[PDB]
Amino acid sequence: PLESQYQVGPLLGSGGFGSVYSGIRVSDNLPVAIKHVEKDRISDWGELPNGTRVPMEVVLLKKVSSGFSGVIRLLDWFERPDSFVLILERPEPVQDLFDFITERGALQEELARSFFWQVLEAVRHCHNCGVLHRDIKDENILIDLNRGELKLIDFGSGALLKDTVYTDFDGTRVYSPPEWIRYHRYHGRSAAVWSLGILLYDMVCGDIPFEHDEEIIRGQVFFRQRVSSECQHLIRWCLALRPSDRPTFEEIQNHPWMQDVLLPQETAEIHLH
Ligand SMILES: c1ccc(Nc2c[nH]c3ncccc23)cc1
Repeated sequence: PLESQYQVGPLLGSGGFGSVYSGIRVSDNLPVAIKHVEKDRISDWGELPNGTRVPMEVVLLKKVSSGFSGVIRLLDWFERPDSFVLILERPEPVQDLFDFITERGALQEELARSFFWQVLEAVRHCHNCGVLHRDIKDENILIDLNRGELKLIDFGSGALLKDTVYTDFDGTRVYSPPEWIRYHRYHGRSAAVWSLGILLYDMVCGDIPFEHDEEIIRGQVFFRQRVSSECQHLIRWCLALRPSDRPTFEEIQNHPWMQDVLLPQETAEIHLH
């Protein structure tokens, strides 16, 4: 019965993603996020199997919701005359990885390893579901502070996964691969692995490695913090200039630096509590 299934709390944030509100599902008191996007402001449109015109974001979110919990799940959506309203899961207490790094600086490698591992599992889930995120960065990762579990958010720059070339990109430039910069061409998986190398450097160094196009294209990685040789190796592998020189997800997860990861709860007990 209408939107009246939800009680609206404080605004959490607004930007290119729309305006996102804290809220509660009235029926079972479940914490939710309520995201409003103006129709006039949506660029990418898709279609539901049912045969309904929706934002591509809804299509992607629908394809990745299910048992696995590495992605923030879409629970419901509504169409208003001038906007779409999306009902998403809300961990509590929560902090996004960007704010976590801002507050705590470079992460100890054991913590970075646990977080990176969970991000890998989430991205693998997306790809298994036929979805490319295209905007993997610390701002799009939430930490369930109590369970030590990470969750991917914001599929508004996403696309269906395909094996052919992409020639369009609307994600974050400083996380985008040299092939995008030089040629306006990339393939989904190798571009994702590039963004994961930027994210891993970000975790262990406290900031992203590249600010300018020239630095991305040069691809030379300098460490500003003490970082193990194994971790540096993995980062530099993910950041190979030639897309085909980058590791697959299997290769990343089998890397020496990724061995003996902590469980989420263990991570929380050691690093978050
Ligand atoms: C696009 C889609 C969703 C979000 N935020 C959130 C979903 N769930 C949340 N829970 C806490 C804080 C923020 C969010 C941001 C951009």
